Amino acid sequence: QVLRGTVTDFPGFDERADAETLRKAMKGLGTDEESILTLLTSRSNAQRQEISAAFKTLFGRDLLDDLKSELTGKFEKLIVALMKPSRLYDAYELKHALKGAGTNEKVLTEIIASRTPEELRAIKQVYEEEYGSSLEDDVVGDTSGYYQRMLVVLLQANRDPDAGIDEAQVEQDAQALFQAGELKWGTDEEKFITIFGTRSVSHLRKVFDKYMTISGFQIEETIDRETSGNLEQLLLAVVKSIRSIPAYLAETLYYAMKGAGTDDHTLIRVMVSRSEIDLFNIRKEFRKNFATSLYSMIKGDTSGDYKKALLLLCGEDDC
Ligand SMILES: [Ca+2]
Ligand SMILES: [Ca+2]
Ligand SMILES: [Ca+2]
Ligand SMILES: [Ca+2]
Ligand SMILES: [Ca+2]
Ligand SMILES: [Ca+2]
Ligand SMILES: [Ca+2]
Ligand SMILES: [Ca+2]
Repeated sequence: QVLRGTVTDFPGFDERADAETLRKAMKGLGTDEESILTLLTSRSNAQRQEISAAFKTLFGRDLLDDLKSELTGKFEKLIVALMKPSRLYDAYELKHALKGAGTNEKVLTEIIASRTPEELRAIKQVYEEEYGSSLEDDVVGDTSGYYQRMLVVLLQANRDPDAGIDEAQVEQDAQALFQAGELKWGTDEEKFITIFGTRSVSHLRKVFDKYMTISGFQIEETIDRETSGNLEQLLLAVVKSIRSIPAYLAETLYYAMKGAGTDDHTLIRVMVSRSEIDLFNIRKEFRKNFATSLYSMIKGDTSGDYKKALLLLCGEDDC
């Protein structure tokens, strides 16, 4: 009855002993990667920040700098991601994704569609503090169309609270969405954006069900997951997140590994960002929906200490 992650506070935690263990693992010409990944994946993010502070006090060195030169490749990328303070991680990923014409719309869509209003408010505040501009202004400057407008509405974090069901508004909203999809999501965009973006979660779940009976198909089937523009991808992310954030993020992990290549950036981002929120539930949806465990997919597709660390973050195999 609760959302659970795969990383919890290490019991008996001693930040000074852990700092000593990490320094021992790097001091000298060699490296003890196993010690580094076992400790860091078994301490919570808050504990990692206390280790980093004890490390600087004990040794007069910067733990993150040492990790960056001591480790390489995807393993370094994963460890560095785990060290970023949780409160800063989403804001950082958004800022990194906003790069003019090379902007990574997949990341904007993933984070903004799946974070709660409480999470989005924290993100916007943190983002201004770190980067000196508003998240909205950067998003508007680097996106276009009704995709831009939908992100802006979602960024407003003004979604109705879960309240008494109104079957009259359900039917009206479902009809409005059916008509909007019949026009390929290219007409009266402001009207369906208000529905997807500001109605309550429980309300929209009923709307989607009413859409089924009205239309004969599920609302997702109006959008081709592979051959759709940015707005359509966002609507799909919002619909899926309304149904289940763990299921949306599980599907995101699934497509990150399926096919040729591995989208390691997405693999790292989802595992780390969700490790203390809902990664256990993500695993459950992953196994239920894709007939195989997240553990087995990571194991088959990745290598070395990066794989070892990802498997420890995953926590367990599922079947
Ligand atoms: Ca090792
Ligand atoms: Ca893009
Ligand atoms: Ca894109
Ligand atoms: Ca909150
Ligand atoms: Ca149009
Ligand atoms: Ca793969
Ligand atoms: Ca290796
Ligand atoms: Ca089993």
